Formats: sequence, C-alpha cells, structure tokens
Amino acid sequence: NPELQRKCKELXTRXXXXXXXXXXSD
Repeated sequence: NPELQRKCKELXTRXXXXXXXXXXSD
C-alpha cells in the first residue's frame, strides 16, 4: 500500500516502520 509506505517514509524507521509496512504490504 503506497500510502501506508508513505507514512513509513515520513516516519522514517520510527513507528516500527508502520508495522513493517503492514507486515509486508505494498
């Protein structure tokens, strides 16, 4: 999910990378 990944990219490595990108979501 691009917007989930977006959150991750904006958080950085913080927020646990948004649950590891939603447990490997795109």
